[PDB]
Amino acid sequence: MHTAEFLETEPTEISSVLAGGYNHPLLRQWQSERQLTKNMLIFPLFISDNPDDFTEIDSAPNINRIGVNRLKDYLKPLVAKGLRSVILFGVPLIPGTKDPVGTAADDPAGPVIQGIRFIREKFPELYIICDVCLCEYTSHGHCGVLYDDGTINRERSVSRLAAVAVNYAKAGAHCVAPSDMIDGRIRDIKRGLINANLAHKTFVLSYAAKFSGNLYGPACYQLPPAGRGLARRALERDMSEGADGIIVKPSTFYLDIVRDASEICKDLPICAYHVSGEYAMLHAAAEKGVVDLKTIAFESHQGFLRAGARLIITYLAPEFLDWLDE
Amino acid sequence: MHTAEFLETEPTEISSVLAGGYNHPLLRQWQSERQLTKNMLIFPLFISDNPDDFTEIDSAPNINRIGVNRLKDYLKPLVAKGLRSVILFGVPLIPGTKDPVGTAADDPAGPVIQGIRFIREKFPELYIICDVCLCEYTSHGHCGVLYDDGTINRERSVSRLAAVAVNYAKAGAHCVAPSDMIDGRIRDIKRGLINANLAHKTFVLSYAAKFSGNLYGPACYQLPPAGRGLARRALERDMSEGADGIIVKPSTFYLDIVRDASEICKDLPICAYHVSGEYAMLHAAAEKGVVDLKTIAFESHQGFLRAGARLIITYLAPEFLDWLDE
Amino acid sequence: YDDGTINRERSVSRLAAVAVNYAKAGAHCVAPSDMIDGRIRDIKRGLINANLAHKTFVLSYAAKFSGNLYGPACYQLPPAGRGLARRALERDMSEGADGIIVKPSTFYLDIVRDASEICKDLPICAYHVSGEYAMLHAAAEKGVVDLKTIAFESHQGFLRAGARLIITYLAPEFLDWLDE
Amino acid sequence: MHTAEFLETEPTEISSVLAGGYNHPLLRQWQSERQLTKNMLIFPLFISDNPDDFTEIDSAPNINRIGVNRLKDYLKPLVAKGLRSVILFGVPLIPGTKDPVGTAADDPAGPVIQGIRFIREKFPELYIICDVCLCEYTSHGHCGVLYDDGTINRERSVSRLAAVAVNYAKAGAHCVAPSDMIDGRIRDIKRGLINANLAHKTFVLSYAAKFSGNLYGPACYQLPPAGRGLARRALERDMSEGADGIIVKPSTFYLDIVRDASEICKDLPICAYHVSGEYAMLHAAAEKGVVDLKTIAFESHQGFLRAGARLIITYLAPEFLDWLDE
Ligand SMILES: [Zn+2]
Ligand SMILES: [Zn+2]
Ligand SMILES: [Zn+2]
Ligand SMILES: [Zn+2]
Ligand SMILES: [Zn+2]
Ligand SMILES: [Zn+2]
Repeated sequence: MHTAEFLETEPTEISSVLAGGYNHPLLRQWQSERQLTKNMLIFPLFISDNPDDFTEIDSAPNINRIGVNRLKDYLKPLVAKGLRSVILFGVPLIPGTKDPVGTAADDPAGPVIQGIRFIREKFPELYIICDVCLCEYTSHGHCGVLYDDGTINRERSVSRLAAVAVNYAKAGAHCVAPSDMIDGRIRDIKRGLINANLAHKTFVLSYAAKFSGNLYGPACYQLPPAGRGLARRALERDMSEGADGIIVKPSTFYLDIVRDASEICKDLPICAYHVSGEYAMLHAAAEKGVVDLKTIAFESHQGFLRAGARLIITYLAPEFLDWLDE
Repeated sequence: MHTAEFLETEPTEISSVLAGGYNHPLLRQWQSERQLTKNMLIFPLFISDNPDDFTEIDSAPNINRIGVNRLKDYLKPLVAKGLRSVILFGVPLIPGTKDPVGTAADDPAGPVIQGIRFIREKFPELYIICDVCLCEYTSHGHCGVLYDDGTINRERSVSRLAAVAVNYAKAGAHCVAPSDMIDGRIRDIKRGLINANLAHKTFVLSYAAKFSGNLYGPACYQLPPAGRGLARRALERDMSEGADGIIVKPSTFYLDIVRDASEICKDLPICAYHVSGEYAMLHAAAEKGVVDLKTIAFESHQGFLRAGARLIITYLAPEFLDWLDE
Repeated sequence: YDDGTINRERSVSRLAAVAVNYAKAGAHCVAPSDMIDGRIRDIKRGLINANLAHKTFVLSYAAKFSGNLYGPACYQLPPAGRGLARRALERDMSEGADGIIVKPSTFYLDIVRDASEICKDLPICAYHVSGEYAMLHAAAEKGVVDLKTIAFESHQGFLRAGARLIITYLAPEFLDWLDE
Repeated sequence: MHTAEFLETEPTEISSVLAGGYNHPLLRQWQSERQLTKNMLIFPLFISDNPDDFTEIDSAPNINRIGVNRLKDYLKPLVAKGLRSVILFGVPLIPGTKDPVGTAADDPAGPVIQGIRFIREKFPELYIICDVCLCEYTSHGHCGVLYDDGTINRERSVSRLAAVAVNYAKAGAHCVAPSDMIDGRIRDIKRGLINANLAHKTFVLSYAAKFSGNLYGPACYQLPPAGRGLARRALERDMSEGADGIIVKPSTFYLDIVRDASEICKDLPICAYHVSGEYAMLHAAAEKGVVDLKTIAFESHQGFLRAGARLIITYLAPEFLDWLDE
């Protein structure tokens, strides 16, 4: 009858023995290239035209569309818990603001520039980052100024984006993150900051590698998912043009790209961006009990760190600010 | 009143212009390091003790636990559609088979060895891969032979695993995939195949980098998620010990690791493993409409390819065998 | 040896035993600091034979230099010995070390940087030596510098140089300061 | 009872044997990438407005603030003992010289330019290096020309620094060492020397990596201690902009940085700068008997050499000029 067979083997080779390196819970921390701190997280903020706003957005999120009047009660618990940075997204709702040139982009009385002025007065501890694009301010909804019924007009889009970027910095934003993906915008935004004498105090956080996908919502310059060479050339371009830091978006599905950015842009801080759709997919899976949210969030976020990122833009900051306390 | 500002800029630099490289749908295929073919997919198969079985497993899957008697109706549509490989997982259910030495592992009349004998007679076109471990055959459920109430006994586990591996090859399995993660098993399995004169015809598909996570089920040698250095040393060990191919599991959350394996193990075929929990998380998200399954499956699977893999073990093969037809 | 040098064979054979005995008594990790050629291999082999290899982290003092940092005033690299330090780092990893130590640290930051590239996949550890610790304290009391200030600078230096672990006599303090 | 245990071991491997390489005192010299010569040391000199000066400064030093009238008796013993280079630091004391534009910086009758004229007449053997900055000549004490109650005005500071640098060279200084840390100063100083036809005879010794710390005194552009990527990009910038040599300051606490500069700037002479605070900390420790000064000075200074430097700016030159004799 069937009996357990045991082949004979040679003595163990030391080169085969890796196990003494990870056997204790502590050795598991010892084994990581970098550990998750609270000053690494960056919380996205969606500021509304309506100063009293605080409207729930939806997918699987727990994120809102707040207004300058509710902004102080929302950032207080966060700041006290250790939050050190936020990235600003303006959401102009008033019936007659959006246009073909994204005019409302640097509107001194828009959500963003008013979000900046409020934060720097009530939370001078917070590092202000601002997303730079025209998608949310143009009537068409594209990332830049279009040509008559066609493609994006590179020259006008960039020239426009440089202005918005310099205006946020002039209003007090410590950092501008351009997310248009339009060729050469980093150079013009950097040159514009230089001419505006704000280059030495505004960190240009480039979304160097922003891919298109089904991670933004079920269903303009944007790398195709298989585009690794373009992503690498875009990383290198953006650093040569002046970027002081780089962003990879999405992150979990593009970990190899963050690893590439970690070698191409070795001397610059890399940032991973946990996209709404990834966040909303972790939440869903969680509720369907396919996985445990806290468990899948630490795994996913340690992945950014392991892949090479030292900064993470995520909608899970509120939570993490809790969990890292533990 | 607020008017759109447009900074003045210098002429465009050619080095900033990448866009001519991705503007047409075709250029998006042109831009990929490698494209998804049907002979790249590997379908996992769970073979039951009960020869008539065909029991639905559950998370979000559409995968079953079939028996030798239903195996022909299940692989027919698949094989005709282009499926070229399968990886065998035996599931011994009979009330008195599991034990401390995983005796039933190479049981000539077990699910696996009978799954091999059936396939090689009804589908001699199919490439047979077999997972090699003792977790599913030991009373304790661990990946190897334990010590009296303690850790895993390296020597006995490996000596046991080498035997199971040589027995599957002797039964006709073209490839053995060891997934124990036990130090030096690749060497003993390779030596054992050599002594059994089966080394020149059995491809050792090593699960070189198998991390522990919440991707196997909501909630033994296994790399910790942040363990990049261990993963790299394990990749290099396994190739020096004889692996002919490598597997990274999970895949989507470990794309940077597949990218590392693509450089450490450059001359060997890399394989990504879309884990049950990732599969079950794509399905969930899909049904909650956070994303479109087909869309999120192509994105995720092209990610393996972009990250460096040329083979993919996924539960989405049935589907892909359809989609690639289109 | 009788009135002479160190007897490699007996020293190593002896050191392997001590190392396996600490592990058998419950020590999670053994750090060999003799600097004697091949001890890592025998200590690793001995742990293997004692079935304790998979649970004992061998933290090798791969690069231990001789200096005036141990006390005012046997295998030990000479301060200018960079090539030996690099070959010793590589030897110790091939022989089984799971982690590496560089001692001293502040005066050997370039060596920790070298270990960070030679031993890239292994945890590097810096060792703030008694004499460095005692020199930071002295300087402090003479007001040449501010202890907390010079301790963060020096210890961030280990981190910047490549270390992810630090053996220091300033832990009590740091356990306070990082709270802040 | 407890008896000495001796495990049995295998024969020694040759790859384990390094000891035959360092067993004799001579082999310890043989083992160094480079040895300390006297023409490697650079002695800092602090020249006072008061021509008869010779005021002891204090920390732990033995360095003074001399004046042109005492300069000949001070450099004589040094020069005869082998000193070949000095770096000039002007110290304007007269009650109404310092201002917002560092006007006195290139004052033809200031300490520096008069220190240059004196040395080139009494010691034409000496290589004259001059520190280039405005900190010691501006009323504010900052490294450059400020903006109205704010940050440093890049454009005016650099434009000013280029002039000072060209004026020292025009007065006879063989080398200018800019220590402001202001972005792009090397390029303007190099361009200015070119336009002044002095580029082919003035060595630009850039303080490429100057970090801020508690090593200058118990307690403007300056890299933060953990800033390795910035230090590396600054090293590369400065060489592309024209630096002929590089300086890393401080040195002992930044040995890894000198090692990085040794690879980034491989074809250029690297220089370590033993800072006042390090010098003053070696002296203190010495007097408290924590260590032996001569012993700790050779160790520390051989460290610069091992780390990659071929030049050392230190306050221990007088001593070394003695010790190397032995
Ligand atoms: Zn946009
Ligand atoms: Zn669009
Ligand atoms: Zn298993
Ligand atoms: Zn287990
Ligand atoms: Zn200065
Ligand atoms: Zn200052």
